[PDB]
Amino acid sequence: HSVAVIGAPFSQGQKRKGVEHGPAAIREAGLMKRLSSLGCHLKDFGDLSFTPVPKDDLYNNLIVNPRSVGLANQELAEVVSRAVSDGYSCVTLGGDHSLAIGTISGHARHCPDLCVVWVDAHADINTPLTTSSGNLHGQPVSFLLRELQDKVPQLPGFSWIKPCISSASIVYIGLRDVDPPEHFILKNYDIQYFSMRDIDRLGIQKVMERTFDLLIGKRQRPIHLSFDIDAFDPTLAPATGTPVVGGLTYREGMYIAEEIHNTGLLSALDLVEVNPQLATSEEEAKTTANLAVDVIASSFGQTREG
Amino acid sequence: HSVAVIGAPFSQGQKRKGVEHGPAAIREAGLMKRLSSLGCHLKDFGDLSFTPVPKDDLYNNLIVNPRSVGLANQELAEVVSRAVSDGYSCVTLGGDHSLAIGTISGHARHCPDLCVVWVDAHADINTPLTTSSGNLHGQPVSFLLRELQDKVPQLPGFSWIKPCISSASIVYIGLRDVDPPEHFILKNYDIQYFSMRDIDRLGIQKVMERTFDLLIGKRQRPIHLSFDIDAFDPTLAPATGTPVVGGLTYREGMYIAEEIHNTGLLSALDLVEVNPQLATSEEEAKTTANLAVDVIASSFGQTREG
Amino acid sequence: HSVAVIGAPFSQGQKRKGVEHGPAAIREAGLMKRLSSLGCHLKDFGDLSFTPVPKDDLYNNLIVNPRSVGLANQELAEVVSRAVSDGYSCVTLGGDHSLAIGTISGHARHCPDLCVVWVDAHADINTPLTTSSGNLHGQPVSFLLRELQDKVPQLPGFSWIKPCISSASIVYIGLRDVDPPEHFILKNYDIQYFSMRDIDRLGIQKVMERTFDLLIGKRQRPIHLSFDIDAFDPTLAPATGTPVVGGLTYREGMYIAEEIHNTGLLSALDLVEVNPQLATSEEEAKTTANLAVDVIASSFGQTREG
Ligand SMILES: N[C@@]1(C(=O)O)CNC[C@@H]1CCC[B-](O)(O)O
Ligand SMILES: N[C@@]1(C(=O)O)CNC[C@@H]1CCC[B-](O)(O)O
Ligand SMILES: N[C@@]1(C(=O)O)CNC[C@@H]1CCC[B-](O)(O)O
Ligand SMILES: [Mn+2]
Ligand SMILES: [Mn+2]
Ligand SMILES: [Mn+2]
Ligand SMILES: [Mn+2]
Ligand SMILES: [Mn+2]
Ligand SMILES: [Mn+2]
Repeated sequence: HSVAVIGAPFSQGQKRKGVEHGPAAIREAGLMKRLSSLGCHLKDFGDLSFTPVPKDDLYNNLIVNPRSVGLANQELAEVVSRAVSDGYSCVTLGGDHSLAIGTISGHARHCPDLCVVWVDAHADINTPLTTSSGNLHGQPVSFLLRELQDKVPQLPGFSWIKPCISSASIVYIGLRDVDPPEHFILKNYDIQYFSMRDIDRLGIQKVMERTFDLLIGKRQRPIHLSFDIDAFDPTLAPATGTPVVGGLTYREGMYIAEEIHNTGLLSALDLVEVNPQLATSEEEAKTTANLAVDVIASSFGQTREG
Repeated sequence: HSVAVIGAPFSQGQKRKGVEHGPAAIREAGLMKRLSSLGCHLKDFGDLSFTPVPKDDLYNNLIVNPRSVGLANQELAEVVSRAVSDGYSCVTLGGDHSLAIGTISGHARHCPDLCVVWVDAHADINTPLTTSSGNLHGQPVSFLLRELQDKVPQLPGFSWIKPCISSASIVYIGLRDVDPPEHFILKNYDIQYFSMRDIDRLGIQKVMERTFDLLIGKRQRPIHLSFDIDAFDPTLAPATGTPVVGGLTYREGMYIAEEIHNTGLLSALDLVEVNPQLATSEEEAKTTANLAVDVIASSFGQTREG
Repeated sequence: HSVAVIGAPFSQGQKRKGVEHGPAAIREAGLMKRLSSLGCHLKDFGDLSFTPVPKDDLYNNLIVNPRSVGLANQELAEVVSRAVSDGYSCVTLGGDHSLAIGTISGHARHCPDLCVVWVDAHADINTPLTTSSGNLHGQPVSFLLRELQDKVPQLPGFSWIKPCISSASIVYIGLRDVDPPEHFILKNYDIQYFSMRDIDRLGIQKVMERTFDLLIGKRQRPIHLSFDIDAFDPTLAPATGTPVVGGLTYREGMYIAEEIHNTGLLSALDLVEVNPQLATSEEEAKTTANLAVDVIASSFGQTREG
């Protein structure tokens, strides 16, 4: 069993400095030794260096860094595609969540029937026409879903992106901070999600059961786990850019990762939005990074009963 | 779709200074804008000034400030009754919980078939003969329940009170610090409650289902939500006079408010016992006040899924 | 009902200084008054002074203080046996968990059909041949289970110990940090346990129901509750030697204890591994001690509804 680890130190999907140090923080929290201990054969691609784009002016006087986000994701997609083709499950360390454009596009290149479990406080599904921030880390899903493309204009640097995945092939877990246009999109296209309220009602066990029934109930499919650290309650993951009270507990996050592992289908994992500079203390940064490692390790078989 | 906001900066139901700054603290945490954003048409009555009573000696060498508490609640009931009479859902910001004598009396004056959801670590149902503290914020329910009245002596300043609500019309949620005579009262009058232990067993979804079955399962009734901030765990609401370990989580609190909103029957709400002076830090004070705003906003339609 | 309280200030089942002050910390947090208030008639045995053993060299160049742990547990077992013989429910305050060798042996002497509820982040079931630490507080169960005795070598100071419990007669709750050889032992001898993951799935009410079904579903048996304070999440019980993230909540711990009390069969209880010196602050030490008192008190009838 082989795992590729890719550092994607990208910050231009949003405006807060420091998320580009996420990959180093996660590495320094002991990721590689944790993965080896589970028996993973590891290939470390290091931290990628993304080609900058000169004069990357705002798109439509609103969307920030469109060409840089587009080119960095193009280059990342190529690495992910290559790594999956050589048989690695792909761990990508962010960096802001706009990198999912690249990891999912690269993943889907030769696994077009993949499915997506998006663990996040946010739906990240604004389009360039609905985003009120202009930050591409809050729009990545809009570029990936086939049903949405008549409503998604073409951004400079984005022409290489072919929407691959159907709206029936992504399930959200942990939502609690959704813009009204995103809520409209989720309803209008019948995208399935389990908000914190649904977890409050159902419990995380039934949530995972219904997630896998929706996605792999009829056939086995490679799973793409896109895990935004801010799905966890801010008391557990303070060092992140958009913290929202009322998040997953530690045990709930582990349970999600455990069930991901238990399918046997995990093919790529994003761990994004760890920003150590937003911690008010070194300890706050380290617990956030330590939590990111716990998620990744549990997703590749670390158990709580030994 | 109209909401009145009444500040009741009362502290004489108990002995700790500062709870009279609850209303200002909750307002400064952004309450009015949050209510407006939901579509509430707002009438702000400001903070009331209550008439002092000269020589308000202890009653029976035990009950403190009886006439002041009686008169303040008489005046508050007057304001609540006119606001409900003019079509407003009434939000009253405390202040100690003795002001529920006034808000429920004033509410019932216009809506006599109301029912009460009392969210609290405490039962607040001591009578003047069972209280061991003498503080009227630990007795408000005893003055309101019709079946208890033969055991409730008449206090100076209380003769205006018409206790007509039945013991079958109030349900408690969150109990975990109950005096032995309060436990006797709850059992002897078959008053229904969901303690923290019941929530542990049933889960908050079934707690709310069973609460509404008891109160509105036979007919629609206006709902009075009386919410003591100390129902929440002290880690979440530290700035309060009688914190008790092992309380509601944030998510459980939001879920209660959400189900209150979902009935469509919320007619008045109390948010009581925020005392910002008991915070050990400005952070603890603001967290408690922000939590209070979250409870109120969720009770009037704020969702976690947008 | 009569309760004996035995301080067992023992630290040589492990290497960290200060767990011998656990009994004094728990007493200072009000234990005796809490138990009296529940109506329990109290016999206080004080803190035992265990006989030292000169030249207590490592066994097999690994196992630390074997003769001291053997002899202290022999002396403790004698005291527990006498107290249980005299009709006391036995509360033993630790001290590290190697003292369960003594309390369970003494308890089993008069009550051979006793069953064991072991509440703990750890399984404590390494043998002298599987421990990687050499610390006897991580091995006590191996000396007590009949089915394991052909694989447990005899230690200096241990020859008095007769395995008294069958592997069907112990249930674990709270496991989350299990060594591979312990996991093998648990599965190979079909020892029943509820890990944190099981609690996440079932909820603590179902966990307790199944616990008692396994243990006393056929017949009434005296219950021995061996409660390692590190079963609780470290945010709640920080002053302990091997804290593990993702533990019991406060409410779950109270619920376990309440259900223990509700059987009416509690005959002895260990409250072990409070180490006040590992607190980074006086408050951290006191919160841990207060929690220990809450466990013991709820195990003997303290309720959350009064
Ligand atoms: N909907 C928002 C947006 O900007 O589109 C409005 N504010 C935050 C949220 C984006 C969160 C980005 B994520 O952290 O989840 O990668
Ligand atoms: N039962 C008590 C009483 O004084 O009657 C004994 N101690 C506090 C409790 C009252 C709590 C008042 B509430 O905060 O719930 O408004
Ligand atoms: N399995 C271990 C061992 O040393 O055997 C490895 N690390 C700690 C654990 C013992 C915990 C002892 B307890 O605290 O539960 O009394
Ligand atoms: Mn997010
Ligand atoms: Mn995201
Ligand atoms: Mn209260
Ligand atoms: Mn109250
Ligand atoms: Mn132990
Ligand atoms: Mn332990």
